[PDB]
Amino acid sequence: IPIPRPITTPHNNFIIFNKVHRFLTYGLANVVIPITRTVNDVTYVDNFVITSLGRLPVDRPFLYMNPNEFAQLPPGSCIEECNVRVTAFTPRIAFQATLNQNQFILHATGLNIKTQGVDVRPKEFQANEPMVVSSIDELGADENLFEDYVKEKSVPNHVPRHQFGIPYPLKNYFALVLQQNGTADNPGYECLQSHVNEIRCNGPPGEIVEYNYKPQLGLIKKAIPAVYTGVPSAVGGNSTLSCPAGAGNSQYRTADFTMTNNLRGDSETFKDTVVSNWTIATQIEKSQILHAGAFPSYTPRAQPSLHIGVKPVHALTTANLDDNLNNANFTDTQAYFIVEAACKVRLQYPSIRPLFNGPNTIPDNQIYSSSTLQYTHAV
Amino acid sequence: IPIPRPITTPHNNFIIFNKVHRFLTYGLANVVIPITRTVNDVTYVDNFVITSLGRLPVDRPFLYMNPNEFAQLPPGSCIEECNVRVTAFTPRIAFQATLNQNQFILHATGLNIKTQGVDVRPKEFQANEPMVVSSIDELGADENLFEDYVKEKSVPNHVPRHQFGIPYPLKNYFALVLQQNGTADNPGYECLQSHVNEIRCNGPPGEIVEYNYKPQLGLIKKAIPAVYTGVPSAVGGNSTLSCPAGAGNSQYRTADFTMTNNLRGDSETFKDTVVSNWTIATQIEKSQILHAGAFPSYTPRAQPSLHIGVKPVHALTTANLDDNLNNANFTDTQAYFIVEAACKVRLQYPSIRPLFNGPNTIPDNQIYSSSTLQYTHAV
Amino acid sequence: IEKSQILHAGAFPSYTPRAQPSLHIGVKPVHALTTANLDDNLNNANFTDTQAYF
Amino acid sequence: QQNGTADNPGYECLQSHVNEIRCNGPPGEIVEYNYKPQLGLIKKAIPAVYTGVP
Amino acid sequence: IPITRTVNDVTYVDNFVITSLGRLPVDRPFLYMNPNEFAQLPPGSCIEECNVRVTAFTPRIAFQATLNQNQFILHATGLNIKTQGVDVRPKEFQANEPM
Repeated sequence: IPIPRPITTPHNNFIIFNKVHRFLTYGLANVVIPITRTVNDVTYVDNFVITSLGRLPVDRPFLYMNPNEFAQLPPGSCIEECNVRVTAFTPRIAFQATLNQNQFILHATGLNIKTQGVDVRPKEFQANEPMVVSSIDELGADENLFEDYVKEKSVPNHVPRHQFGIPYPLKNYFALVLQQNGTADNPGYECLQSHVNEIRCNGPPGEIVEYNYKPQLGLIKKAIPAVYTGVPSAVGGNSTLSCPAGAGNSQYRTADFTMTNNLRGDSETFKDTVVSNWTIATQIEKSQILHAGAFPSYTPRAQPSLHIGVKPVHALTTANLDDNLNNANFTDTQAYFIVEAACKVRLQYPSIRPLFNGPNTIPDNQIYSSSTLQYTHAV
Repeated sequence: IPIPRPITTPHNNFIIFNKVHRFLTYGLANVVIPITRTVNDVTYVDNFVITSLGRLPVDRPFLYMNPNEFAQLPPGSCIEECNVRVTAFTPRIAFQATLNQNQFILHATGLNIKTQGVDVRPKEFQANEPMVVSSIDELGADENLFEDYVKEKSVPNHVPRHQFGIPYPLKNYFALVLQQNGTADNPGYECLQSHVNEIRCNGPPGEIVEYNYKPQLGLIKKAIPAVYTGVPSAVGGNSTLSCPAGAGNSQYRTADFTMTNNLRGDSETFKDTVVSNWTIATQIEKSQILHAGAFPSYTPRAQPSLHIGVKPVHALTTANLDDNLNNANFTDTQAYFIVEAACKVRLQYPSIRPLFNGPNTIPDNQIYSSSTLQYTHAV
Repeated sequence: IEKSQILHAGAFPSYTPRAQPSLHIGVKPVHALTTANLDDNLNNANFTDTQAYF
Repeated sequence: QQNGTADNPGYECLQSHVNEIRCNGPPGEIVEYNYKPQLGLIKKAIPAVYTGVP
Repeated sequence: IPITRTVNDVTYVDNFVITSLGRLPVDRPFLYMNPNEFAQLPPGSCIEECNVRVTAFTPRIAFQATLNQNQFILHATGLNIKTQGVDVRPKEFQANEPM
């Protein structure tokens, strides 16, 4: 009368990575870099306004790991959590004619979605040091953008940034922008100051904010699929009833009229397993659905800055001219994650799962950047 | 005055597998299967003596796992522990002229090293059912031997043994042997009975012995090596002093004179990283050295049997003739193990470790079987 | 002196250690962009002292 | 040693074995190194004197 | 600081990477004693123990155009065996001081 036979399905796992970089921003001139947008009839010029603000590839994996020795071997793996903490200090002024002043320091957390302006603009300079004077559209560039950074390769003459624990400057600064040229019926800028924080860091202001994110669908590899059977030709296919109710269709839209919001479309497409992602936006949720679902997605983006030391004395009316500050911000991170060996059919390799398996995708694969125009998610 | 920079080296891990097979032995005739050994002058014939005893690829991985979906992806992984438990029951006699009798059941644990005889002999039969009458040398055959078993492939007409939870017979039975022909100066057999255990299992004798083994060096994959530098040409090489003392040299020997022990050689070779192991003897310690060392190695091997129901009645003098018994033994196993992502040099892939790294091997790679002549280890 | 010495017959594999002191480095990159390293000087007064027992 | 082609990995995680400080002023004292050399010989040693078979 | 290793066919150039790191003849006796008045007279003598303690301070910057900054300080213990690179390289300079 006893029972005998025991067996089972899965086998999950975890692991993390630790990294500590040294970066630096600079009291970038808080100015207007207007760019001439031209159609059949050139007008509506976008006036970008720079901010000393920086950006941390926090949303990108390389920031957290070994290049390859690390973006290595985790088939089907996802990163559930991760976080960082800047902890910077006192600004390195220089006079290449001011002396002393109150250097304020600052940072703000992924204001990216709630600030319409974007982090594009690593620009060009002038005869007055910190001086954005050309800003290049760091946008629509999406695995090459944050791709020079990747050097932390072939050229040994870029002392591996990390490993050797070497300082660094960031090349992407934030800014806000406005399309105002046609006539004068264009409102002002957003209350930037509102989303940010000043300090009068006497010395080493020590540690700043600790960023933390639990990416919704932090996938970062192809996922294992399943194995149908029961109604055959080489590659069978069955279609069964259900109660929707509008099964998700990678649905999205919006549109505007003269800087004023008004329009919203929707576009619908179909669901099929994804077959790809070296180091790309980990916040992989707006283009992924696992198995049929209903989700509207979002994302965050830390940044650190030293404000800016203005140098106006006994000089009156339409004046801005500034001072330099090199500041040693001190980030470091933790990338937590899943791992897997969920196998299914004895003979097949190397990983499987069921029918209610890995996330489905948009047939024609769409993928979205984030260095230009967020609203509530990657444009 | 604070400290800033944190980082680290490794990342280890574990995992296991569960399997439950059904096997069966049979009250194999406890007889002498003599085989004619012939040199330039044929003599010294080896008299094998069969035993109902079975054998469980306990020392081999497939016994514990998914074929490929399992002997899959664990680069550098090792299996530290593993164990099983037979738990069999009442023998299935049949009369194809006896009726009832006292069927004794039994098993013994890897007596292999302490019993000179080997598990070879899956043989041939006769006109009297359980009847070893030909025994083939299941030995010197080493990834093909326990290779039919592997079917638990292309031929769907071998209902995957496991998965479907199907019974099975074992094809390797143990026996003892002696080389005694020239003249009559050859001693008898070993006290086999001494290493084994009888039962008068009324019914379902329930569970039997639980085998357990913590393989010394249970490696089962190529291991990651390190990366030297400092004195270059394409592939540099340095030679530094030390205090031996005779650094291990894969050293071994022995030899005999007329069934009597007397000789022992030694042979010495050099150390270099191994570059290989699908499913082979997990007990991989007699041919492996990790980093310089001094070890003499050993191994174990479970087996299960139902003894044998003799059928001699009113029949006198030189008599053996036997009865059949099919018995449902009920094994199942657990394979524990290490896993790894020990990485080293950022840019290299996919796994590394240091200079005091993975086990070194015999230059010309020697590998040893275990279905013939143990003494204290694979011949 | 242990990797080349044996006192009276033995069996030893040997090792050794080596302290070092540094002041890191003050980098001087401002408003200058792409493939840049150029540095600042620092003279630092380290203060060792020792004990040799025997 | 990396020149032939581009199949040569990167450097070792140096930072990993070292320690930074933001020594405001006189960071005072740092590490105390200590070593008990295995065979710290530093001179010729005295030998013995056999006899008995001359 | 790459150096050109050359065999019958020059290749495999070793790229050294400097570190502000120093070295203390800790493993050498003179560091501990009188030259001769000390490496003197101990026939058969051995040194069983020995140790040191650095205890340094604030860095002496100079501008021979930066002003102030966060000078970090450091040391590490005989990483020599666990770091493949070596303490060689007392080198040469440039037009930009530490170089």
